[PDB]
Amino acid sequence: HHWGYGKHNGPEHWHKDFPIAKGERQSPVDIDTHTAKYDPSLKPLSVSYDQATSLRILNVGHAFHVEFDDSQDKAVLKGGPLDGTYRLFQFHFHWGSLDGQGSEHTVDKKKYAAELHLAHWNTKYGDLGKAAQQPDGLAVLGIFLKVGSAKPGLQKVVDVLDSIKTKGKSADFTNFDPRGLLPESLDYWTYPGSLTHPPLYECVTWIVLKEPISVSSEQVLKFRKLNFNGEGEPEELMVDNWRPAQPLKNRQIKASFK
Ligand SMILES: NS(=O)(=O)c1c(F)c(F)c(S(=O)(=O)CCO)c(NCc2ccccc2)c1F
Ligand SMILES: NS(=O)(=O)c1c(F)c(F)c(S(=O)(=O)CCO)c(NCc2ccccc2)c1F
Ligand SMILES: [Zn+2]
Repeated sequence: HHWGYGKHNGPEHWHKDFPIAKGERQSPVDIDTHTAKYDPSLKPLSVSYDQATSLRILNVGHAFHVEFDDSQDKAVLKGGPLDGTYRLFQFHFHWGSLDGQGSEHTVDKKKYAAELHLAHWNTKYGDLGKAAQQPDGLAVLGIFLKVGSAKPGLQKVVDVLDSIKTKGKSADFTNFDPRGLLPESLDYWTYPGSLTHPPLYECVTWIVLKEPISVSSEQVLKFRKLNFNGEGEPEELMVDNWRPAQPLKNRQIKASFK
């Protein structure tokens, strides 16, 4: 009776196994755009993905993960709110059963169809596992997805999903360039938060881009054909794998623009 997204194990239940669910810096949050304050001291984010080396795509049960080589300093995220160098190691998405829901963060209560998370660990902690135990160990770049025109750079992800339909399946996924998932602008909001699902560690600097990307209905529809279950178990479509917005508590959201 493991955690998930259903009635019987979803977000309202997680605090029993993971009490930090009720912590002081949980994610996601609603981004109140009128209250987020431009911070002229923030830097223009540096997203350097030219040398990224994707490895594999894995159905982890609650999502799929695209994993990268994080054994040498390749793709990194720096600048903005960050002190030091964060190494890209994985991306994944959250999405809905319907185009009108799926994002974790919201913008003035608006929900997007999906949200892309590019996860990076702070190289000063040596490993991902070490980093995850630090309040500045991770930086996650969040990008909203709206349904409209297709995103060319997403299609290779969509097309491999039939090969990893069920929990525990993996496929080779080399030579994928995550630069094809980024919007034109790097304007962002930032705040201190957490992993958005168990174990909910309070280890993340969130950087949420203002500009969504456009994906087609057919692209998101293929995400909704994935399965939460393993092969040979009853089929449960992998949809609505988002945590709702959590209390902001003692935090300020800071804007890089305007
Ligand atoms: N796909 S991913 O690269 O984000 C990932 C996970 F999703 C994940 F769940 C884990 S896990 O080991 O915490 C639990 C397995 O479901 C690791 N672990 C990587 C790691 C651990 C210690 C030191 C360095 C890396 C992990 F790397
Ligand atoms: N949605 S999120 O970006 O905050 C997030 C999680 F919420 C999260 F729980 C994980 S996880 O691997 O701990 C559980 C399975 O997804 C990762 N994956 C990246 C990561 C891996 C290890 C430690 C910290 C983050 C993760 F990226
Ligand atoms: Zn996520």
